[PDB]
Amino acid sequence: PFPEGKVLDDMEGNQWVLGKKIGSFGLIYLAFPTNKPKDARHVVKVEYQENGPLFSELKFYQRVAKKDCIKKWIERKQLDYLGIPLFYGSGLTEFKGRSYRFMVMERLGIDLQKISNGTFKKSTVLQLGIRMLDVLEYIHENEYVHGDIKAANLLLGYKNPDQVYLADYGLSYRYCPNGNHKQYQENPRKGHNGTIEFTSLDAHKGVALSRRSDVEILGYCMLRWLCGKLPWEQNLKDPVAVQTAKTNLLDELPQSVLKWAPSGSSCCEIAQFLVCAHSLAYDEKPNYQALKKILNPHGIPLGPLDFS
Ligand SMILES: Nc1ncc(-c2ccc(S(N)(=O)=O)cc2)cc1-c1cc(F)c(O)c(F)c1
Repeated sequence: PFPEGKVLDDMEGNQWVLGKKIGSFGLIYLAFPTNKPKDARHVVKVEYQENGPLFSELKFYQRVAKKDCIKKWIERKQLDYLGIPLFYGSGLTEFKGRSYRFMVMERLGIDLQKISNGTFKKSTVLQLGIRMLDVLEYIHENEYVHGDIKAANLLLGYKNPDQVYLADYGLSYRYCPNGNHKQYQENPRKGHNGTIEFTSLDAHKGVALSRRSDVEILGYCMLRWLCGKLPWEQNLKDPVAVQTAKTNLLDELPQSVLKWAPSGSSCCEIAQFLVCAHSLAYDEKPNYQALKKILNPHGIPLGPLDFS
């Protein structure tokens, strides 16, 4: 890999020093700015090899993760925070005989899969959804969809673990380049992509991801976080079976969702959400404010995330 203490030059002038390799479509290191540098509050993602998939993810961060754009959006929407990892820059570095691409990103805490089976308090499941909706509205406005929401790609902040961040934009897609929404085409060859437990129906058919697909995956997530299981989990080996089960579930809403819930818990809000989500056309803009009203109907403001 790359040795500790290596100095990297971003394309905005800045210099960064590598830290410990904290695991790994690219390698992840802790990062320190040389200027006004204690504990690492930055992270570096470095390309695995020549001509890799970093480009996709790199493009997204450069295009939409800039702090300027975010701070402006937060003011316009009156939001407390927006769960996108801050992007500090990217550049080129030479290891051995060739150049490599690296990203510099805000440091984050632990992911949700590690925290909790995977069952959280209902209050928490709903808040996670509401937070994810804000992130989705913003990225969707910027012509991009995530495509892989799951517990593993939601991370708490390092400095503030009260706040949560959607991570891992590798499988992200530009659905609306330059205001031109993609056409609908089913492709069996480019089919069943993403995490099978939560991938959208459009993904099962090889249709290019559009905004609704993100909303659908979130609904699946929230159901799994609340119930601890999904109907299709028994037969993940057959992706087609999974598509069938997802179709069935949505075809028979809301009882299908309601029946799934374990005694003593309710999936009422989640069932409505999937109802609202499954109503959408391929090119339709989700009603983010209605979806958020669904997950927090009373209108009491959100409290701190609870992982007790
Ligand atoms: N921004 C981040 N901050 C912290 C970690 C991290 C924390 C703890 C641990 S660990 N094993 O618990 O020590 C490992 C990694 C990872 C990312 C991150 C890496 C990527 F490659 C992404 O694409 C991405 F969106 C996010």
